[PDB]
Amino acid sequence: PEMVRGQVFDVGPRYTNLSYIGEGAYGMVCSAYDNVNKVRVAIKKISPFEHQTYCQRTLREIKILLRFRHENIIGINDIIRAPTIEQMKDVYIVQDLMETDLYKLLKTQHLSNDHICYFLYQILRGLKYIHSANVLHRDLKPSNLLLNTTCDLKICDFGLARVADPDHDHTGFLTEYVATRWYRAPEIMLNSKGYTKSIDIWSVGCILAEMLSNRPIFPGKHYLDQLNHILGILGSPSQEDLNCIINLKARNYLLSLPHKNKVPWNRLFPNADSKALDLLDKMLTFNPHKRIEVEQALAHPYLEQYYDPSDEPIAEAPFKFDDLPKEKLKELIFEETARFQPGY
Ligand SMILES: Fc1ccc(-c2n[nH]cc2-c2ccnc(NC3CCCCC3)c2)cc1
Repeated sequence: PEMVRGQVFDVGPRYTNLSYIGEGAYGMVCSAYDNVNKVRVAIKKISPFEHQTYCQRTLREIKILLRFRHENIIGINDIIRAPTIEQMKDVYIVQDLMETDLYKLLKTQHLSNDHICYFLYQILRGLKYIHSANVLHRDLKPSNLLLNTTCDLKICDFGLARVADPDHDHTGFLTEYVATRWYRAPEIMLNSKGYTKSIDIWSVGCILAEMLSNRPIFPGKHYLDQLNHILGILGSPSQEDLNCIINLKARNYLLSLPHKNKVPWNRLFPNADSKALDLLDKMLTFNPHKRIEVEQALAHPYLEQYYDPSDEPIAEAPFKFDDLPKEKLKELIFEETARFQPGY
């Protein structure tokens, strides 16, 4: 068994000549040579069986990625694990090797209007498929968008993904959230559990603003600082948008704030394409009921060069699935990864 940075990485005999890439969500990532397909691949090592929540995120992600099949969503090529549940301690996930992610790219590269337009198109095309399967990603951000050498973009990390549940979205003021703060919709800090499609559209709008200036638009440092960042640009919500917030604590918090006027998008982004700013405005709409949907965003004049609904596929059926013990979860992980074992 090959060793990498002091730890075991046994993916052989199919995968050889390992190179350390870094650390993933819950393990080590290496590039390797796939001796069957004769290409270099990405291999993530995961060890989640001692913790129930790590078991839940692993199972969730494996189930979703194995059912999804889309050019703008990372696929699983192979899964390596022991032949028995008793011998299984680690799981190796094999994926296409990508050149970079949008986070790394935005830290050192200025993006042309053509690249921003193409990247946005691919994000929304991938998001249309996810949403068609009644799934919410819930953690869209530049580090969850992978890019190959020809700028093909793939959405990754479905660890926090859920089946859409708009009837059970309501919650109290200051309800704790798990997703990355800078890309959280304003309703999450007010009265939403993030169970509706509109929360992903907000994250995509944040990503678009970031592609325009190479800086997060709302880099809140904490829960309510995040809201102050949003309202400092969008301005105070209207009476109509407040009336949609029934929870007294959330509504009265917004009422207690001094009036803030809107900062025009063309002043924040003077070099941006005017059509890109019109779409940005519609994605970064405070009211989630008025926020643009994924299919309307795809049909926006900014993406006219790419828009083709016949070439923007949807899922063949909606997706359907944590209060389950880790022993049952290890067993479910073992069963989900069975198709990749030799005798299949
Ligand atoms: F910096 C990292 C480290 C790990 C990942 C990662 N976590 N889980 C899967 C991958 C992954 C998948 C496909 N290709 C890559 N390769 C490159 C992406 C970042 C730049 C060099 C490696 C990583 C991404 C960025």
